[PDB]
Amino acid sequence: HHHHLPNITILATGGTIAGGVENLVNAVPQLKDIANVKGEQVVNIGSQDMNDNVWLTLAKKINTDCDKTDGFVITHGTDTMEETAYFLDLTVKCDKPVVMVGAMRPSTSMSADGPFNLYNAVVTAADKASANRGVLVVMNDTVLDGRDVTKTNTTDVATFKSVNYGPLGYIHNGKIDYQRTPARKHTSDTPFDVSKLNELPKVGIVYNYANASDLPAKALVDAGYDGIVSAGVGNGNLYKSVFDTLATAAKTGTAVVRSSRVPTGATTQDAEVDDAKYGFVASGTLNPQKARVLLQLALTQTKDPQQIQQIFNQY
Amino acid sequence: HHHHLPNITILATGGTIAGGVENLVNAVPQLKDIANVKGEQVVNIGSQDMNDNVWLTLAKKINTDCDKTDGFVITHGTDTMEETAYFLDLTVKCDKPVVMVGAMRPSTSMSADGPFNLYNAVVTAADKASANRGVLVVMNDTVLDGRDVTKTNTTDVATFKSVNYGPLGYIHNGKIDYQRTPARKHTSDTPFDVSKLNELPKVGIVYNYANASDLPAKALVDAGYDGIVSAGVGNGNLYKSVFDTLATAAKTGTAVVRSSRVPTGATTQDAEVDDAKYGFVASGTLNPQKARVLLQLALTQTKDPQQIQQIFNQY
Amino acid sequence: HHHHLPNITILATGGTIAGGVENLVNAVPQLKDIANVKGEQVVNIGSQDMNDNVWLTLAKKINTDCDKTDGFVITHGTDTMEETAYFLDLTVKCDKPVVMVGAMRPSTSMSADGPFNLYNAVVTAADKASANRGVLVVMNDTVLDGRDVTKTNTTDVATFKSVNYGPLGYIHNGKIDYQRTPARKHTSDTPFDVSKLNELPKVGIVYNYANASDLPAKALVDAGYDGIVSAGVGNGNLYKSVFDTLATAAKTGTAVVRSSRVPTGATTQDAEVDDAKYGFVASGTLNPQKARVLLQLALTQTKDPQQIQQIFNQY
Amino acid sequence: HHHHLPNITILATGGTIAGGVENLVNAVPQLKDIANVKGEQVVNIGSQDMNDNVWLTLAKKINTDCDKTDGFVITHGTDTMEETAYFLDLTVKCDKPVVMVGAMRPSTSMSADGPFNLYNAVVTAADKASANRGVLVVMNDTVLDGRDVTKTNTTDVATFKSVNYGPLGYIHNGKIDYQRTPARKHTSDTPFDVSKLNELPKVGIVYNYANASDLPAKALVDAGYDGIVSAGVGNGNLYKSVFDTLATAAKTGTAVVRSSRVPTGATTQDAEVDDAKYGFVASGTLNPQKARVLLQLALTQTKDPQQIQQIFNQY
Repeated sequence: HHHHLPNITILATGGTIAGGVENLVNAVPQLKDIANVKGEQVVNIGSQDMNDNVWLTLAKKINTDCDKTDGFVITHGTDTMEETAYFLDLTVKCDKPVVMVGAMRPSTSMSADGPFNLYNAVVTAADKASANRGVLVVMNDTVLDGRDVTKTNTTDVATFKSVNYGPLGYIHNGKIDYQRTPARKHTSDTPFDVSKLNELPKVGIVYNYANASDLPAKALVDAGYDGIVSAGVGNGNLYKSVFDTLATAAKTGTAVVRSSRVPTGATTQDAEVDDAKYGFVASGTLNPQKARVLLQLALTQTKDPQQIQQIFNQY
Repeated sequence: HHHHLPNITILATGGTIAGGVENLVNAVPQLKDIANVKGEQVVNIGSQDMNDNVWLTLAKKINTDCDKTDGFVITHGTDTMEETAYFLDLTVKCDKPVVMVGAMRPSTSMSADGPFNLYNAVVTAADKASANRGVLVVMNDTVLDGRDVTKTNTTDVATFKSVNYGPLGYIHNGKIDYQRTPARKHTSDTPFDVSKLNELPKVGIVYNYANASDLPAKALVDAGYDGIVSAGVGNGNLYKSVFDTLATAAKTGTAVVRSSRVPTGATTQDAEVDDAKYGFVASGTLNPQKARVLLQLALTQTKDPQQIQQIFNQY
Repeated sequence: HHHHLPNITILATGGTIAGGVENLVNAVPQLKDIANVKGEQVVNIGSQDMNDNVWLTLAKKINTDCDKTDGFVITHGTDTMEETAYFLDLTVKCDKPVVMVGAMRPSTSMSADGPFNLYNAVVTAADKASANRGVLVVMNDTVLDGRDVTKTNTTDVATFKSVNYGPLGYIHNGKIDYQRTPARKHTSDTPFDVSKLNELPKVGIVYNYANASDLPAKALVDAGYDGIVSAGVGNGNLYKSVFDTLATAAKTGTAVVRSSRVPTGATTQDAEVDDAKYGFVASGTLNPQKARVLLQLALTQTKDPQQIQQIFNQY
Repeated sequence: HHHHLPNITILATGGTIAGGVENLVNAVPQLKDIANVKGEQVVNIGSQDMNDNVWLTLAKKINTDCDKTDGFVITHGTDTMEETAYFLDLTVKCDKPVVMVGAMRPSTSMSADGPFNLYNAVVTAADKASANRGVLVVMNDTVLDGRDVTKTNTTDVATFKSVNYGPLGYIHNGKIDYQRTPARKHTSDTPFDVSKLNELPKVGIVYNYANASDLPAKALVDAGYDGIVSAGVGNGNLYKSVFDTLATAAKTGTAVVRSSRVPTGATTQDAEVDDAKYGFVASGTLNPQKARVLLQLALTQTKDPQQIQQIFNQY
């Protein structure tokens, strides 16, 4: 028995997080002890410039290249890693671990976090126990589900947290103790199939706050947007002028999801917004940016609010 | 020596939080043991409909009626209580405690939180030790500064937290142990004087996220808005199309503040956005809705970015 | 079809949490809308006086009375609710929901939390979706697993949190959205059978801190204790004098578990304590009081350290 | 004007946190850009072996060497850094910044945190704005007061948090934005003078939990201990057998402080323990290990419970 190591594929979307993509193994020599790593640059953007085209590219590349590898690590900027992770959570049909990883400090800074995050992302992708848990994010010693994971602090290396349901597992000395898995349907259990798409439905986000102008919302309407996500106040409430515009849009063919600017907690049914009455959809624990991801994919399949709510209740 | 009680004024902005405003003392009989309470309905709105006119009304009423009372408790909806609290923090010149209070459960529900929150808000307003600390929010046994306080959860009675610098004090058996006070200048130490205003500068908020449309921003520009606040990704980064529109607006007379959709942590100077170069202002720990409050008031005094940054560094 | 309600049994261990046990339904009339409630006083203690005899009594009563009811709610003091919940998690063989509930404010105080907590505990016990999740604690709108749940604050109504892995579900308008379940084996999947015991193995807890005396530990040894749990510093380290006494006890027939005074995070293997070498057991995420529960039950089955570690790796 | 740098003194208590003490400047070359660093090894222990003698040594060395330097950084193990920081907070009379720093990962590990923590500790010690704030801990980009700071997680680099009152400031690009300072009296404003002591009063900690044995407590009594700190359940309650022993000890010349095993929140007066009646002292937000520090120093000045409570109300 040759003691052989998993084949792990690193897909890079941006700059390096340790220190080019072919060189990652010399940046972090301990990688060669836990996997056989192949690197490919897919794109080279800053994740604040993340977009629908890169999401389609990643989902098709992983889906196409699933047989060629034992698992995937995606290097991504931290700003939108929580959006890409959820998109891939819903669209990846490969049944091998996909793990996203980033760094909150530059690779050339004192105590750069990139290198060890990358080690732990590879450990996670290599661990047969990581399978069947959806698309993961690995940051600061912790394995996080792609649905709940979010950036909680602007600068902290410990910023990534599953703020509503907690992490799946912690990583110590290259081993994971998993104690949870996401109940919401992901990966091969969703009907979201993007293999044949080169665009996604147009979904935009508007913010609520005292004195909020109806103009951003009206611009998305006037633009024909397929859906709008409201970053509501409190339990997904809307400023009277925004509510008026969205209530009109919902009765004239625009899908409307009520989310919350509030960083934890569900936008529920049965609070101060009669959703049945307005044709609205409640986002549950999906924050605006995540709610947008699911609304875009819900729109690839249905324009019916009652069917979108069911999708927001299951994924 | 007649053992006399402080005179406390309750200003109501909405529905009751215990159970009309004249009746609050029968809703919470223990009030009569700690103060002499007078109630006045100032407005009756849901706080998701909160606006510039109500803020002007409250600041002038407190400023005008300062001599008539020992302190103020304002009953307010939870959705925008963190915006009103910061506006009053910057605009109140009365040197007597102003405390804001709300309820996360209806007054008629099981275990309604309104009644005890109201008791604790009155205790806080009555406590000579509460003076000189700015405008406060009292929720869930805790005294919170108006600057840092925010709603962290959609439904939890413990939702209000000073997420960056912590609470000022905790409330047990009608006494407060204060261990902190806000360092940022407030109340009588700000130059913000609204006594003679009946409108505020037009300031709107745009959200960043993958594939973000430039259309909301362009609508605020086309509308002549005095300022725009960016709910950035990560450390106040902007999606390339939003950045393009805001960079143009900043060089053509629109004040632009970079904040973060990220619920804790500063939007700093000296990260990936050269603010000097674009004429932008970094919001620091001010979240978008709070950053809007300070930008509106900064605009009552100056249109100069470098002077707005100094204001964002001091208040 | 008569629309019939579940039969729910309330077992009381102490004073009332709403407002005697037969009267709970008049204290909270909305109960009659979701269940048929029967009350029994099992004991009447304050939970700071909680002990092995009450744990045996509850596990046998639930195990014996499983067929007679659709589920159980146990009213318990908050101080040790996290210990009883874990003991019942490991020892209950009934496959019907057992939910523990308490109150952080007296039933006669303003905004008493007891009543709604009790409503939500009954909702949880009634919900067929609550089955197969182990023994639960329901506090502040949240369903918590008995293993991870702990009291994080001395006075806050939101004190109960699953600080390492998060809650199982949130409770809104009498419905639960479950998104997690505990992976560690519980209830019918443990070998812990207490049906025929009237005592438990003697297990005590010692605290680490600078200058810590070896005398508490030596008193537990001199007393013949079957095991000792160390409330370690950091990653389950011990003060040199405590370590000396425990290292001696471990080689002379005393089971020794290293836990942490640190309120989150695992006491891991492979840090600064060679456990193999000392015959010690690492507690993982079990805090001292929880680690004691599992060590006591591990000792009903085995005295072998290597077998106790396996038990601490599986339950 | 030669642009000169502050003189900063590093006092080491253990192994290196970057990579001997004279070599720290080559381990972290950016130090030479912000200070003139001198290193001295005072002791070389692991902080789980921290003790009264090292505390006396550090307080006298800083007090004696105050004139010789612009500020101090102390390298310390993380396990007991929160105890030493509070002892120095109460005993240091130097009016120059003393900052404590540690590392949660070994200096030779991937992404070792030591180096940047050390940079930030020096920045903090160098910053004239750091003066008059007490003894500080600097970890993970954050400036923390010595009183409230505690280790919240066993392994996380972000473990150090001021869990009750928040941090004093955050550190970005070598600058601090301070927004708070501790209200409790520290450093030169305490009467604790240890200049002439070579021992401290004997103070031990006992843990509460279901079925807790009275034997640890009895061993501390039988040993003549000057005080005992109770790691209570909930709001500093005690298991009936522990309470009996402590109630006896308090009436026979042993100082007894009720703290809480609960990791946040005050052990209050006026809950379920009549402190006046038992001659007990409530620890407030002081956790057991911190409460021990203040009780030991309170005992250098007074044996009177009512005077110890006043000390626990002011420091």
